[PDB]
Amino acid sequence: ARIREVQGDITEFQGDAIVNAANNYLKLGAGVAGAILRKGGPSIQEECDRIGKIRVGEAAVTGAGNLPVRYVIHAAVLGDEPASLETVRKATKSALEKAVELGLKTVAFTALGAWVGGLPAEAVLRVMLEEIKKAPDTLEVTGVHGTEKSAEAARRALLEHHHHHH
Ligand SMILES: [Cl-]
Ligand code: NA
Ligand code: NA
Repeated sequence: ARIREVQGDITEFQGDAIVNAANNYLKLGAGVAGAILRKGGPSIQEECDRIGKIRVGEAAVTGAGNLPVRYVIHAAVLGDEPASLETVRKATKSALEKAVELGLKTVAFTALGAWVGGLPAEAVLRVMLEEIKKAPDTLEVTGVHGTEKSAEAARRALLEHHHHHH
């Protein structure tokens, strides 16, 4: 695709949809995911109840409640099975396919939060980048970080990718 790394509150992201690290149970929990449920409303989590449960590595889509976005894409990285880079690579790949299917234009990823979870951050970020760059250019993606520092670190990675890809 085409990604832009920034520091912000994804619940403030104006666009079509936001993407968040999830557990295949689709049960919204800690950190920013909670902000989502907080800003969005009971609609989000309840949509998940109805949807049911999925497979780690896959993603599911719900409304965004009050959020400025139309949808919330839930990439499953842990749950019935332990999380891992391939669990991230896959989950991330599905999240994108979801948006494509929905024919979306703008989508933001929560950055490295519930995406790491014990794994090497520098690694997660990279496998996550690569997948995003494989996504259709009809997609304008934004990597939103809580902290400006990580925002640069992503920019540093994003640059390393563009370098060895001529
Ligand atoms: Cl695995
Ligand atoms: Na979380
Ligand atoms: Na909304």
